[PDB]
Amino acid sequence: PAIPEEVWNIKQMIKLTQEHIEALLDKFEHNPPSIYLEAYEEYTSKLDALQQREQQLLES
Repeated sequence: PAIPEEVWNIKQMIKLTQEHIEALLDKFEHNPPSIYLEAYEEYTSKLDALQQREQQLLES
């Protein structure tokens, strides 16, 4: 309708990504493995990707 359904779907992916990021952080503890830190960077990047796609859809 007025709001593209894709905005709502991105908002859902954003929340799943934040939850995933929180689960990642919930497994940090002294010298945490590079594989965790790299995943953290991957999902924060994915978060920035979703947010730009959303702000770009919001040219209403």
